[PDB]
Amino acid sequence: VPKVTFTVEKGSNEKHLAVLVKYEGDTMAEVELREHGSDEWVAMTKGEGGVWTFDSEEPLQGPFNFRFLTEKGMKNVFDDVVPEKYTIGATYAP
Repeated sequence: VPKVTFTVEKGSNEKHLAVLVKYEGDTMAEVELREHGSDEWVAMTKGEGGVWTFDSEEPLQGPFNFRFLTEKGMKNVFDDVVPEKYTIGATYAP
C-alpha cells in the first residue's frame, strides 16, 4: 500500500524547492525530483540537512514529480505532487 506524502518545507524562498518527504515507517535513502521538461529526472540535493531542496533555473515553476529510493529498497514515481500556487506549509502528493 504505497501512500507517501511530501511537505514544502520553509527551505523554499527565492527559487528553492524544499520538501519534508516523510510518512513514518520506511527509511530515507535518497530522493529524485523532476518538473515538466527540464532534463529528465534529477536527483535532489541534500543541502537543507533535514530535507531535500532543488534550485530552479527556468522562470516557470509548475508541478513537480518525485521518486525516492528508500533505504529499504523501494521506489515509486509521483505525479501532480505539488500544485500550481503551492503554499509553504502544507502537504501535496498521492
